[PDB]
Amino acid sequence: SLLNKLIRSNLVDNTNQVEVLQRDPNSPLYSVKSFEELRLKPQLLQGVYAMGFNRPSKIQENALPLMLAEPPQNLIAQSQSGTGKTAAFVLAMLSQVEPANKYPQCLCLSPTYELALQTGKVIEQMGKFYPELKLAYAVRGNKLERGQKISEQIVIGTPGTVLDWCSKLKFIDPKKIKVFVLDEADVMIATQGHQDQSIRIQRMLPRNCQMLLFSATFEDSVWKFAQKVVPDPNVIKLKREEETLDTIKQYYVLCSSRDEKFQALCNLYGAITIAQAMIFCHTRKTASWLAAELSKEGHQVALLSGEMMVEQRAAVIERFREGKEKVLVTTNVCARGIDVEQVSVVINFDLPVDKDGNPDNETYLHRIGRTGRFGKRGLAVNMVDSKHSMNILNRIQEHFNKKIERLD
RNA sequence: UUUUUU
Ligand SMILES: Nc1ncnc2c1ncn2[C@@H]1O[C@H](COP(=O)(O)OP(=O)(O)NP(=O)(O)O)[C@@H](O)[C@H]1O
Ligand SMILES: [Mg+2]
Repeated sequence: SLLNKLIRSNLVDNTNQVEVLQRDPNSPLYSVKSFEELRLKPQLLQGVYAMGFNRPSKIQENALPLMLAEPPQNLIAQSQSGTGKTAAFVLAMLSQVEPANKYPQCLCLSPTYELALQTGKVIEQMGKFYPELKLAYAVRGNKLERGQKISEQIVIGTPGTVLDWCSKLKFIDPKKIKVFVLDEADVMIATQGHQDQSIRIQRMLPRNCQMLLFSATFEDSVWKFAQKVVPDPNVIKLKREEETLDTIKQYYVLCSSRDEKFQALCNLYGAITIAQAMIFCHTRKTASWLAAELSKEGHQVALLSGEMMVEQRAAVIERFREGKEKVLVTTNVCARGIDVEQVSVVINFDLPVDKDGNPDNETYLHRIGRTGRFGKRGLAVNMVDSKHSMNILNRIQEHFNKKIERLD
């Protein structure tokens, strides 16, 4: 019985909430034209409606004409958290595949295991009205009898495994790729992200390959780099005022230590478990420590980090997906792209700093973006442990120019 | 520091 128990206020939100948003010009879900006015193929329109999609979001309306335009043109595009970019590029991929040809024509790169899995599902479900459309997972969990070529028309994978499939394993002839999609593009091409493997895969593609880059964020230099690595691109860039959702409200709690952050969250756990929530940490060790501390305080809790094996990672993410786990202590491995409808609270138990210790503005926006997705109303609570930490948050605040409330 | 290949 407290203010943050007003998660329950969002537990059962309004009758035509999303529809009203898709009629507001100031909404990034805004729709001035129907799906049939985008002139998608019939099987791809059936796939769309089959998912319960009613109206295209801003990014979908604007990107698909640019991506389906003939002859093909590359695209570097930005749209906010939970605005439907996956459906945007999946429709792009499916729209250029010729199912008769039993080899990889369309390749998609995600930064992490779980995002590949998640996106793979959307691809299968979106193209389901092509009986012969098949999807191959170039992900860590997977191993095929060596010496073969995969006969699936669409590959989704993570940078390393795809690189091996396209090189020493010879599973995919990369020269036959028509559409190349980099999801969460900005981290896929940034030096501290997957630049090396990403570019080394790109180099293996044919000259006539359409290239599509999507993300909610494009750091200043990354935007300039993407322009030089992607030939002749159409560009969708946001103004920075547009980058934060009105639908995700941002808080912070002031503390003096890690023990004090543990106690706060302890007191708030009853509220967090009403629906579902995510807690981010700066490192794997703190993730694991937090998990053991919550668990020893008697709270059921889920852990997910990169040191876990894929079997365990796949296990947890599915359990969380089904609401069998209600809280997931995690690292930046889940900062991006993950889409779980019920996650109504995101907690930065550690504030997102970069390698050097600088405020990670991009990661912050992706992290808080795991709540309040496609029109749902969400909540992001920041745990501040020091004065230095308070500064990090204040610099983020005026990066985005979006003030963050204090919580008692 | 977080990810990312057999
Ligand atoms: N036109 C639509 N109508 C209703 N729901 C949609 C529509 N388009 C997409 N969605 C759903 O809303 C969610 C959109 O998030 P998704 O597209 O997965 O991530 P994203 O928009 O790329 N943002 P990010 O968090 O930066 O990856 C998904 O669960 C989609 O199934
Ligand atoms: Mg996405």
